[PDB]
Amino acid sequence: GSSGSSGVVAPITTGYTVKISNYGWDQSDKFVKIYITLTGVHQVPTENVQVHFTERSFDLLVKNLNGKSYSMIVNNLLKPISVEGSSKKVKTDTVLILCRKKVENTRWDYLTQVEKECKEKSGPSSG
Repeated sequence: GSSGSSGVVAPITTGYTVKISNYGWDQSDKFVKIYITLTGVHQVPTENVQVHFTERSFDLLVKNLNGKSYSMIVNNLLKPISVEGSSKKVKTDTVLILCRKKVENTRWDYLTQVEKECKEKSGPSSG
């Protein structure tokens, strides 16, 4: 084998992505799911939507959207989640992010720990 050759110029095509600051999320004694408002995400292919689930985090990318691209990643989750079990969904002008609950019957005071920590600055940290 081993055979190929080509070279063409490529103009300014996409690249940058929007940062999803405001995003709705909810948790229930069973599983975790997030709901973001993205008009067009229900029109874009699953190829433009790249999301990866982890043990305590989850990344979600969104390219080619409403005349732009959006990105959403969460690092440090109050509680762990099941990747294999974790799944992603897309609703009308909305993106769903099903995150399996590593342990059911649990409450999430905050999507992530960061918020918590910050939120709870002067508290019973030690002990």
